Amino acid sequence: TLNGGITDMLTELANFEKNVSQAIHKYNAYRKAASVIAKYPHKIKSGAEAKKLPGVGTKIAEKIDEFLATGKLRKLEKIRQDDTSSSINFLTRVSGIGPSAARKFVDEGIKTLEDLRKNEDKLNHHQRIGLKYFGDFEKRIPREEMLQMQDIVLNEVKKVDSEYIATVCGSFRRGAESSGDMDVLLTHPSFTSESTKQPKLLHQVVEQLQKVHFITDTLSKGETKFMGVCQLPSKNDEKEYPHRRIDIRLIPKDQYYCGVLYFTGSDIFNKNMRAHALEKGFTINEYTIRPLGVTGVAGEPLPVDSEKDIFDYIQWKYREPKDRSE
DNA sequence: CCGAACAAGCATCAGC
DNA sequence: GCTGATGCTT
DNA sequence: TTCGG
Ligand SMILES: Nc1nc2c(ncn2[C@H]2C[C@H](O)[C@@H](COP(=O)(O)OP(=O)(O)[C@H](F)P(=O)(O)O)O2)c(=O)[nH]1
Ligand SMILES: [Cl-]
Ligand SMILES: [Cl-]
Ligand SMILES: [Cl-]
Ligand SMILES: [Mg+2]
Ligand SMILES: [Mg+2]
Ligand code: NA
Ligand code: NA
Ligand code: NA
Repeated sequence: TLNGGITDMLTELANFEKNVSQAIHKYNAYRKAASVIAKYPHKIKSGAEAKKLPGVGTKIAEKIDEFLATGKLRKLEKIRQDDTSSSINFLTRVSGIGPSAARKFVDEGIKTLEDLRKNEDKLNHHQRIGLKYFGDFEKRIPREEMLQMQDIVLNEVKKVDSEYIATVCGSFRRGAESSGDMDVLLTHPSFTSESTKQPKLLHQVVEQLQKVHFITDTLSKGETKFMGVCQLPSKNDEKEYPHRRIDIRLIPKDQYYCGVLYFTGSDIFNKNMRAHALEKGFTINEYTIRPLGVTGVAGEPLPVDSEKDIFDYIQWKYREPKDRSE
Protein backbone atom coordinates (compact mmCIF):
# COMPACT_ATOMS: atom_id res chain seq x y z
CA THR A 1 0.00 0.00 0.00
CA LEU A 2 2.90 2.23 -0.98
CA ASN A 3 0.44 4.33 -2.97
CA GLY A 4 -2.81 3.46 -1.21
CA GLY A 5 -4.01 7.05 -1.05
CA ILE A 6 -3.69 7.40 -4.83
CA THR A 7 -5.28 4.02 -5.54
CA ASP A 8 -8.17 4.75 -3.15
CA MET A 9 -8.79 8.06 -4.93
CA LEU A 10 -8.83 6.38 -8.34
CA THR A 11 -11.14 3.62 -7.12
CA GLU A 12 -13.52 6.24 -5.73
CA LEU A 13 -13.52 7.98 -9.11
CA ALA A 14 -14.11 4.66 -10.89
CA ASN A 15 -17.13 3.99 -8.68
CA PHE A 16 -18.49 7.50 -9.32
CA GLU A 17 -18.21 7.08 -13.09
CA LYS A 18 -19.80 3.62 -13.03
CA ASN A 19 -22.59 4.25 -10.54
CA VAL A 20 -23.45 7.92 -11.13
CA SER A 21 -22.20 8.99 -14.56
CA GLN A 22 -22.86 5.56 -16.10
CA ALA A 23 -19.60 6.06 -18.02
CA ILE A 24 -18.25 2.51 -18.33
CA HIS A 25 -15.05 3.41 -20.17
CA LYS A 26 -14.05 6.01 -17.58
CA TYR A 27 -14.76 3.39 -14.91
CA ASN A 28 -12.47 0.90 -16.65
CA ALA A 29 -9.79 3.56 -17.14
CA TYR A 30 -9.72 4.49 -13.46
CA ARG A 31 -9.67 0.85 -12.29
CA LYS A 32 -6.85 -0.01 -14.71
CA ALA A 33 -4.79 2.94 -13.47
CA ALA A 34 -5.44 2.00 -9.85
CA SER A 35 -4.33 -1.56 -10.61
CA VAL A 36 -1.12 -0.61 -12.39
CA ILE A 37 -0.27 1.86 -9.63
CA ALA A 38 -1.02 -0.72 -6.93
CA LYS A 39 1.68 -3.02 -8.39
CA TYR A 40 4.23 -0.20 -8.87
CA PRO A 41 7.04 -0.88 -6.34
CA HIS A 42 7.94 2.76 -5.62
CA LYS A 43 6.17 5.44 -3.62
CA ILE A 44 5.02 7.79 -6.40
CA LYS A 45 6.47 11.30 -6.23
CA SER A 46 4.65 13.06 -9.10
CA GLY A 47 1.95 12.69 -11.71
CA ALA A 48 4.68 12.67 -14.37
CA GLU A 49 6.26 9.60 -12.76
CA ALA A 50 2.84 7.95 -12.71
CA LYS A 51 2.12 8.84 -16.35
CA LYS A 52 4.95 6.54 -17.46
CA LEU A 53 2.77 3.58 -16.43
CA PRO A 54 0.36 2.14 -19.03
CA GLY A 55 -3.17 3.19 -18.19
CA VAL A 56 -2.16 6.47 -16.53
CA GLY A 57 -2.73 9.39 -18.89
CA THR A 58 -2.75 13.17 -18.73
CA LYS A 59 -5.95 13.57 -16.70
CA ILE A 60 -5.05 11.03 -14.01
CA ALA A 61 -1.52 12.42 -13.75
CA GLU A 62 -3.00 15.86 -13.01
CA LYS A 63 -5.22 14.40 -10.29
CA ILE A 64 -2.23 12.58 -8.80
CA ASP A 65 -0.37 15.91 -8.67
CA GLU A 66 -3.31 17.53 -6.85
CA PHE A 67 -3.54 14.60 -4.41
CA LEU A 68 0.19 14.56 -3.62
CA ALA A 69 0.21 18.32 -3.08
CA THR A 70 -2.90 18.53 -0.88
CA GLY A 71 -3.86 15.03 0.28
CA LYS A 72 -7.29 15.32 -1.37
CA LEU A 73 -9.09 15.90 -4.67
CA ARG A 74 -11.55 18.80 -5.01
CA LYS A 75 -13.54 16.81 -7.59
CA LEU A 76 -14.17 14.07 -5.02
CA GLU A 77 -14.77 16.53 -2.17
CA LYS A 78 -17.60 17.96 -4.28
CA ILE A 79 -18.98 14.54 -5.29
CA ARG A 80 -19.11 13.51 -1.63
CA GLN A 81 -21.28 16.59 -0.92
CA ASP A 82 -23.73 15.82 -3.74
CA ASP A 83 -26.89 14.23 -2.31
CA THR A 84 -28.00 12.51 -5.51
CA SER A 85 -24.51 11.09 -6.02
CA SER A 86 -24.37 10.03 -2.36
CA SER A 87 -27.77 8.32 -2.59
CA ILE A 88 -26.94 6.52 -5.84
CA ASN A 89 -23.58 5.33 -4.54
CA PHE A 90 -25.22 3.94 -1.40
CA LEU A 91 -28.05 2.13 -3.21
CA THR A 92 -25.68 0.40 -5.65
CA ARG A 93 -24.00 -1.27 -2.67
CA VAL A 94 -27.03 -3.59 -2.54
CA SER A 95 -26.47 -6.68 -4.68
CA GLY A 96 -28.89 -6.53 -7.62
CA ILE A 97 -29.20 -2.72 -7.54
CA GLY A 98 -27.11 -1.21 -10.33
CA PRO A 99 -26.78 2.35 -11.64
CA SER A 100 -30.13 2.34 -13.43
CA ALA A 101 -32.26 0.98 -10.58
CA ALA A 102 -30.46 3.16 -8.04
CA ARG A 103 -31.35 6.33 -9.95
CA LYS A 104 -34.92 5.07 -10.40
CA PHE A 105 -35.27 4.36 -6.67
CA VAL A 106 -34.04 7.90 -5.90
CA ASP A 107 -36.64 9.32 -8.32
CA GLU A 108 -39.28 7.44 -6.32
CA GLY A 109 -38.03 8.70 -2.97
CA ILE A 110 -36.25 5.48 -1.99
CA LYS A 111 -32.73 6.44 -0.95
CA THR A 112 -31.84 4.99 2.48
CA LEU A 113 -31.56 1.57 4.08
CA GLU A 114 -34.79 2.36 5.96
CA ASP A 115 -36.55 3.26 2.70
CA LEU A 116 -35.47 -0.02 1.14
CA ARG A 117 -36.58 -2.07 4.14
CA LYS A 118 -40.09 -0.59 4.06
CA ASN A 119 -40.34 -1.11 0.28
CA GLU A 120 -39.30 -4.76 -0.09
CA ASP A 121 -42.27 -5.27 -2.40
CA LYS A 122 -40.63 -2.88 -4.89
CA LEU A 123 -37.50 -5.08 -5.12
CA ASN A 124 -36.97 -8.05 -7.37
CA HIS A 125 -35.81 -11.32 -5.82
CA HIS A 126 -32.08 -10.67 -6.18
CA GLN A 127 -32.37 -7.18 -4.70
CA ARG A 128 -34.49 -8.43 -1.80
CA ILE A 129 -31.84 -10.99 -0.78
CA GLY A 130 -29.13 -8.36 -1.31
CA LEU A 131 -30.97 -6.11 1.14
CA LYS A 132 -31.52 -8.96 3.64
CA TYR A 133 -27.76 -9.54 3.85
CA PHE A 134 -26.54 -5.98 3.15
CA GLY A 135 -24.22 -5.88 6.16
CA ASP A 136 -22.94 -9.45 5.79
CA PHE A 137 -22.00 -9.07 2.13
CA GLU A 138 -19.62 -6.20 2.87
CA LYS A 139 -17.65 -8.32 5.36
CA ARG A 140 -14.51 -10.13 4.24
CA ILE A 141 -14.02 -13.90 4.61
CA PRO A 142 -10.85 -15.04 6.42
CA ARG A 143 -8.98 -17.70 4.48
CA GLU A 144 -9.44 -19.94 7.54
CA GLU A 145 -13.19 -19.73 6.95
CA MET A 146 -12.69 -20.22 3.20
CA LEU A 147 -10.91 -23.49 3.99
CA GLN A 148 -13.82 -24.72 6.12
CA MET A 149 -16.23 -23.77 3.33
CA GLN A 150 -14.05 -25.53 0.74
CA ASP A 151 -14.11 -28.69 2.83
CA ILE A 152 -17.92 -28.65 3.03
CA VAL A 153 -18.45 -27.96 -0.68
CA LEU A 154 -15.93 -30.55 -1.86
CA ASN A 155 -17.20 -33.24 0.50
CA GLU A 156 -20.87 -32.59 -0.26
CA VAL A 157 -20.22 -32.61 -4.01
CA LYS A 158 -18.42 -35.96 -3.58
CA LYS A 159 -21.49 -37.45 -1.87
CA VAL A 160 -23.71 -36.54 -4.84
CA ASP A 161 -21.31 -38.10 -7.37
CA SER A 162 -17.65 -39.02 -6.93
CA GLU A 163 -16.97 -37.99 -10.55
CA TYR A 164 -17.64 -34.29 -9.92
CA ILE A 165 -14.59 -32.12 -9.43
CA ALA A 166 -15.13 -28.85 -7.58
CA THR A 167 -12.34 -26.26 -7.58
CA VAL A 168 -12.38 -23.09 -5.48
CA CYS A 169 -11.19 -20.21 -7.63
CA GLY A 170 -11.36 -16.46 -7.24
CA SER A 171 -8.98 -14.70 -4.87
CA PHE A 172 -8.81 -17.92 -2.83
CA ARG A 173 -6.97 -19.75 -5.61
CA ARG A 174 -4.71 -16.69 -5.96
CA GLY A 175 -3.64 -17.34 -2.35
CA ALA A 176 -5.34 -14.32 -0.76
CA GLU A 177 -5.51 -14.23 3.05
CA SER A 178 -9.14 -13.12 2.77
CA SER A 179 -11.83 -13.21 0.09
CA GLY A 180 -15.00 -11.26 -0.65
CA ASP A 181 -17.00 -14.40 -1.55
CA MET A 182 -16.55 -18.04 -2.63
CA ASP A 183 -16.20 -18.98 -6.31
CA VAL A 184 -16.55 -22.67 -7.18
CA LEU A 185 -15.75 -24.17 -10.58
CA LEU A 186 -17.55 -27.46 -11.17
CA THR A 187 -17.02 -30.21 -13.75
CA HIS A 188 -18.54 -33.61 -14.41
CA PRO A 189 -17.56 -36.01 -17.23
CA SER A 190 -21.20 -36.16 -18.38
CA PHE A 191 -20.98 -32.50 -19.47
CA THR A 192 -18.48 -31.75 -22.25
CA SER A 193 -18.39 -29.35 -25.18
CA GLU A 194 -19.70 -32.21 -27.32
CA SER A 195 -22.66 -33.48 -25.30
CA THR A 196 -24.67 -33.30 -22.11
CA LYS A 197 -25.34 -36.88 -21.04
CA GLN A 198 -27.05 -36.14 -17.69
CA PRO A 199 -29.55 -33.41 -16.79
CA LYS A 200 -29.63 -31.38 -13.57
CA LEU A 201 -25.86 -31.63 -13.01
CA LEU A 202 -25.71 -28.20 -11.34
CA HIS A 203 -29.15 -28.51 -9.72
CA GLN A 204 -28.22 -31.73 -7.89
CA VAL A 205 -25.20 -30.07 -6.30
CA VAL A 206 -27.16 -26.95 -5.30
CA GLU A 207 -29.87 -29.22 -3.85
CA GLN A 208 -27.35 -31.18 -1.76
CA LEU A 209 -25.81 -27.98 -0.37
CA GLN A 210 -29.29 -26.69 0.48
CA LYS A 211 -30.14 -30.01 2.14
CA VAL A 212 -27.22 -29.65 4.62
CA HIS A 213 -28.16 -25.98 5.12
CA PHE A 214 -24.95 -24.66 3.56
CA ILE A 215 -26.73 -22.82 0.74
CA THR A 216 -29.37 -20.58 2.34
CA ASP A 217 -30.64 -18.37 -0.51
CA THR A 218 -30.60 -18.14 -4.32
CA LEU A 219 -29.97 -14.95 -6.28
CA SER A 220 -30.11 -16.55 -9.73
CA LYS A 221 -29.83 -20.06 -11.08
CA GLY A 222 -29.60 -21.67 -14.48
CA GLU A 223 -28.15 -24.79 -16.09
CA THR A 224 -24.53 -23.65 -15.74
CA LYS A 225 -24.38 -20.72 -13.27
CA PHE A 226 -25.67 -20.48 -9.69
CA MET A 227 -25.39 -17.23 -7.70
CA GLY A 228 -26.47 -17.48 -4.12
CA VAL A 229 -25.85 -17.30 -0.40
CA CYS A 230 -24.21 -19.72 2.01
CA GLN A 231 -23.31 -19.93 5.69
CA LEU A 232 -20.88 -21.96 7.76
CA PRO A 233 -22.41 -23.94 10.64
CA SER A 234 -21.75 -22.57 14.10
CA LYS A 235 -21.22 -24.55 17.29
CA ASN A 236 -23.33 -24.56 20.46
CA ASP A 237 -23.83 -21.12 22.07
CA GLU A 238 -21.61 -19.61 19.33
CA LYS A 239 -22.71 -16.53 17.43
CA GLU A 240 -23.48 -17.44 13.86
CA TYR A 241 -21.11 -16.74 10.99
CA PRO A 242 -22.06 -14.01 8.51
CA HIS A 243 -23.90 -15.13 5.41
CA ARG A 244 -21.59 -15.22 2.37
CA ARG A 245 -22.00 -14.90 -1.38
CA ILE A 246 -21.28 -18.10 -3.33
CA ASP A 247 -21.01 -18.48 -7.10
CA ILE A 248 -20.90 -21.91 -8.74
CA ARG A 249 -20.03 -22.31 -12.43
CA LEU A 250 -20.39 -25.64 -14.22
CA ILE A 251 -17.97 -25.74 -17.16
CA PRO A 252 -17.57 -28.42 -19.87
CA LYS A 253 -15.02 -30.86 -18.51
CA ASP A 254 -12.82 -30.71 -21.61
CA GLN A 255 -12.72 -26.89 -21.22
CA TYR A 256 -11.47 -26.87 -17.62
CA TYR A 257 -8.27 -24.87 -18.26
CA CYS A 258 -10.01 -21.96 -20.00
CA GLY A 259 -12.65 -22.13 -17.28
CA VAL A 260 -10.21 -22.14 -14.38
CA LEU A 261 -8.19 -19.32 -15.97
CA TYR A 262 -11.38 -17.27 -16.25
CA PHE A 263 -12.67 -18.08 -12.76
CA THR A 264 -9.29 -17.48 -11.07
CA GLY A 265 -9.09 -13.91 -12.39
CA SER A 266 -8.66 -11.27 -11.16
CA ASP A 267 -11.27 -9.44 -13.22
CA ILE A 268 -8.72 -6.81 -14.29
CA PHE A 269 -6.18 -9.56 -15.00
CA ASN A 270 -8.70 -11.22 -17.34
CA LYS A 271 -9.50 -7.93 -19.11
CA ASN A 272 -5.80 -7.22 -19.59
CA MET A 273 -5.11 -10.78 -20.77
CA ARG A 274 -8.08 -10.80 -23.15
CA ALA A 275 -7.13 -7.37 -24.49
CA HIS A 276 -3.61 -8.66 -25.14
CA ALA A 277 -5.07 -11.75 -26.83
CA LEU A 278 -6.97 -9.52 -29.27
CA GLU A 279 -3.80 -7.58 -30.08
CA LYS A 280 -2.13 -10.95 -30.76
CA GLY A 281 -4.96 -12.12 -33.02
CA PHE A 282 -6.88 -14.36 -30.60
CA THR A 283 -10.03 -14.18 -28.51
CA ILE A 284 -10.27 -15.82 -25.07
CA ASN A 285 -13.42 -16.68 -23.16
CA GLU A 286 -14.09 -19.15 -20.33
CA TYR A 287 -14.46 -22.00 -22.87
CA THR A 288 -11.82 -21.60 -25.58
CA ILE A 289 -9.09 -19.57 -27.18
CA ARG A 290 -9.63 -19.12 -30.91
CA PRO A 291 -7.68 -17.26 -33.60
CA LEU A 292 -9.14 -14.22 -35.27
CA GLY A 293 -9.33 -14.63 -39.04
CA VAL A 294 -8.55 -12.08 -41.73
CA THR A 295 -11.84 -10.26 -41.11
CA GLY A 296 -11.88 -10.56 -37.32
CA VAL A 297 -14.20 -13.58 -37.10
CA ALA A 298 -13.17 -16.13 -34.48
CA GLY A 299 -11.95 -19.39 -35.97
CA GLU A 300 -12.05 -22.87 -34.46
CA PRO A 301 -10.93 -23.59 -30.88
CA LEU A 302 -7.24 -24.20 -30.43
CA PRO A 303 -5.94 -27.21 -28.45
CA VAL A 304 -5.44 -26.41 -24.76
CA ASP A 305 -3.84 -28.84 -22.31
CA SER A 306 -2.86 -26.54 -19.43
CA GLU A 307 -3.35 -23.00 -18.24
CA LYS A 308 0.15 -22.31 -19.59
CA ASP A 309 -0.86 -23.26 -23.14
CA ILE A 310 -3.17 -20.23 -23.15
CA PHE A 311 -0.37 -17.88 -22.06
CA ASP A 312 1.89 -19.45 -24.72
CA TYR A 313 -0.54 -18.70 -27.58
CA ILE A 314 -0.52 -14.98 -26.73
CA GLN A 315 3.25 -14.93 -26.08
CA TRP A 316 3.00 -14.22 -22.35
CA LYS A 317 5.30 -15.85 -19.83
CA TYR A 318 3.28 -17.98 -17.43
CA ARG A 319 1.92 -16.29 -14.31
CA GLU A 320 0.99 -18.38 -11.29
CA PRO A 321 -2.43 -17.54 -9.79
CA LYS A 322 -0.82 -15.63 -6.91
CA ASP A 323 0.62 -13.21 -9.48
CA ARG A 324 -2.75 -12.45 -11.15
CA SER A 325 -4.21 -10.24 -8.37
CA GLU A 326 -4.42 -7.15 -10.54
C1' DC B 1 -7.72 12.55 -34.88
C1' DC B 2 -10.64 8.76 -33.63
C1' DG B 3 -12.21 3.95 -33.14
C1' DA B 4 -11.81 0.42 -29.67
C1' DA B 5 -11.87 -0.77 -25.10
C1' DC B 6 -13.23 -8.82 -22.49
C1' DA B 7 -16.70 -11.88 -22.62
C1' DA B 8 -20.85 -13.95 -21.14
C1' DG B 9 -25.02 -16.30 -17.85
C1' DC B 10 -29.46 -15.24 -15.75
C1' DA B 11 -33.43 -12.06 -14.85
C1' DT B 12 -36.47 -8.96 -16.85
C1' DC B 13 -38.93 -6.54 -20.26
C1' DA B 14 -40.81 -4.98 -24.89
C1' DG B 15 -42.46 -6.36 -29.34
C1' DC B 16 -44.75 -9.55 -32.34
C1' DG C 1 -44.38 -18.45 -26.44
C1' DC C 2 -39.97 -16.72 -28.98
C1' DT C 3 -36.51 -13.27 -29.88
C1' DG C 4 -33.58 -9.55 -28.80
C1' DA C 5 -32.22 -5.67 -25.88
C1' DT C 6 -31.10 -4.25 -21.33
C1' DG C 7 -29.55 -4.54 -16.47
C1' DC C 8 -26.66 -6.71 -13.30
C1' DT C 9 -23.48 -9.64 -12.30
C1' DT C 10 -19.14 -13.11 -12.48
C1' DT D 1 -10.03 8.04 -19.75
C1' DT D 2 -6.30 5.91 -22.26
C1' DC D 3 -4.14 3.70 -26.01
C1' DG D 4 -2.62 2.77 -30.70
C1' DG D 5 -2.71 3.35 -35.74
N1 LIG E 1 -13.45 -11.88 -18.02
C1 LIG E 1 -14.00 -11.41 -16.81
N2 LIG E 1 -13.93 -12.19 -15.74
C2 LIG E 1 -14.44 -11.77 -14.59
C3 LIG E 1 -15.05 -10.55 -14.48
N3 LIG E 1 -15.48 -10.40 -13.21
C4 LIG E 1 -15.13 -11.51 -12.55
N4 LIG E 1 -14.52 -12.35 -13.36
C5 LIG E 1 -13.99 -13.62 -13.04
C6 LIG E 1 -12.54 -13.35 -12.42
C7 LIG E 1 -12.80 -13.38 -10.88
O1 LIG E 1 -11.56 -13.70 -10.23
C8 LIG E 1 -13.71 -14.39 -10.76
C9 LIG E 1 -14.51 -14.33 -9.54
O2 LIG E 1 -15.25 -13.10 -9.53
P1 LIG E 1 -15.28 -12.21 -8.15
O3 LIG E 1 -16.11 -10.94 -8.34
O4 LIG E 1 -15.71 -13.10 -6.98
O5 LIG E 1 -13.71 -11.73 -7.98
P2 LIG E 1 -12.53 -12.39 -7.06
O6 LIG E 1 -11.30 -12.41 -7.89
O7 LIG E 1 -12.84 -13.72 -6.45
C10 LIG E 1 -12.29 -11.05 -5.76
F1 LIG E 1 -10.98 -10.89 -5.47
P3 LIG E 1 -13.21 -11.47 -4.21
O8 LIG E 1 -14.49 -12.25 -4.64
O9 LIG E 1 -12.34 -12.23 -3.36
O10 LIG E 1 -13.64 -10.14 -3.58
O11 LIG E 1 -14.69 -14.19 -12.07
C11 LIG E 1 -15.10 -9.77 -15.64
O12 LIG E 1 -15.72 -8.46 -15.57
N5 LIG E 1 -14.57 -10.21 -16.77
CL1 LIG F 1 -17.45 6.26 -20.88
CL1 LIG G 1 -10.14 12.96 -1.69
CL1 LIG H 1 -16.44 -20.70 -27.36
MG1 LIG I 1 -14.70 -14.15 -5.50
MG1 LIG J 1 -6.80 -0.79 -27.42
NA1 NA K 1 0.85 6.13 -19.30
NA1 NA L 1 -25.26 -3.33 -6.52
NA1 NA M 1 -17.88 -14.33 -6.92
